[PDB]
Amino acid sequence: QTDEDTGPVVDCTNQGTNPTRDTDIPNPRNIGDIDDRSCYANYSESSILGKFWGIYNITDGSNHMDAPNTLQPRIERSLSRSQATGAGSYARFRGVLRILEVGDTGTFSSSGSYFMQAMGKHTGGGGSPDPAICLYRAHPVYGDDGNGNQVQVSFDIWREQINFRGGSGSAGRTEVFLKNVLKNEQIDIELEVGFRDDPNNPGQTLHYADAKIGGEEFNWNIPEPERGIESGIRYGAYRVKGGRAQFRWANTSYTKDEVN
Ligand SMILES: C[C@@H]1O[C@@H](O)[C@H](O)[C@H](OS(=O)(=O)O)[C@H]1O[C@@H]1O[C@H](C(=O)O)[C@@H](O[C@@H]2O[C@@H](C)[C@H](O[C@@H]3OC(C(=O)O)=C[C@H](O)[C@H]3O)[C@@H](OS(=O)(=O)O)[C@H]2O)[C@H](O)[C@H]1O
Ligand SMILES: [Ca+2]
Repeated sequence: QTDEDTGPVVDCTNQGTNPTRDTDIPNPRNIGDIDDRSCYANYSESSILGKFWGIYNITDGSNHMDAPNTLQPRIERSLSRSQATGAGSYARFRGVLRILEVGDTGTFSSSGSYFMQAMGKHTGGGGSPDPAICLYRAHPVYGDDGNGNQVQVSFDIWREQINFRGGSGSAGRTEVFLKNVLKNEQIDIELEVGFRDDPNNPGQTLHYADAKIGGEEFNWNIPEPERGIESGIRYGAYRVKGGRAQFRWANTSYTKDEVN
């Protein structure tokens, strides 16, 4: 059984030209509020591999909601942010991911697509008014299909992370490789963003974004814990500067705790 889009890559389709960002189906199984900024597809679900999957498909140039030539297309769900900075504060997302395709431009720095991200505002200015903290970006790995064609067969997952609050661009962010996953392989995902007691320090605090991907932990401390005011997560599909991205999410859960 299959839920993969295989037709030509186009910018918009009727079935995906939603009138508002909050266009959703009745009773979605994925948790969180829909934020649909792509006219290629809408959120929908499929029943396969013994699970119910939310379907996040976006294509290059399909953002009919943001002002043109600004932000990339996306279909995401946003989760209530943890608006506290005490140790023990966290946002915790869990789910099962399938990757079927990501964007590709032929150059690493503009290739790949995000399936989740950690974000949170900070004091003191710097960057955009709703700044990213780090995003989890999947890049294509090609191989043969069995008939002499190069196609996406696996995906290198990298973390695009801030060097400093609100950082963007070559100077503002660094890319860290995490691990490879196979096309259509079911991957357990956990992402927890939060504040904890700093051991190397007293009564100071660390702001972290710790992921578990297919059983392996990738932990990371956010720069300048003291400037951050909240922890937030979004997931789905975001960024496709060439071609198409297709993410599948099953059994999503979200918890948070706010501790001062
Ligand atoms: C800032 C956004 O943050 C998140 O939301 C998300 O990761 C997003 O990624 S995205 O979905 O792929 O878009 C981030 O968006 C990128 O933000 C960059 C930014 O800092 O605003 C954008 O880069 C800026 O603009 C670039 C054009 C510039 O790159 C130089 O400029 C030109 C050009 O005008 O011809 C081309 C080349 O990009 C490069 O020569 C960036 O400069 S830098 O060299 O990287 O430091 C930067 O000014 C980026 O386009 C957004 O996608
Ligand atoms: Ca849509």
